Amino acid sequence: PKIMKVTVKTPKEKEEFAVPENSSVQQFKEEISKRFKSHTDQLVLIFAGKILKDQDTLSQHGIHDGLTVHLVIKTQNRP
Repeated sequence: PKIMKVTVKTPKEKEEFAVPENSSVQQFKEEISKRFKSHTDQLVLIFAGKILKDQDTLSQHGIHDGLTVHLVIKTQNRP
């Protein structure tokens, strides 16, 4: 079993994290925040046309290995 590689497309760049498809949005955006040097509150994930909240899990939206989430970062001071 390989670990699930989730690509995150941001205004800044494009990254890819490794999660055991158990990491929901509340766990996943923490991995984003430390890497992009952003606050988790400044991170809003979007997929299927709707915003992924902490009640949302990436895996439930069909975001598995090779899929990409659309992130919008609102730090301003991290361009």
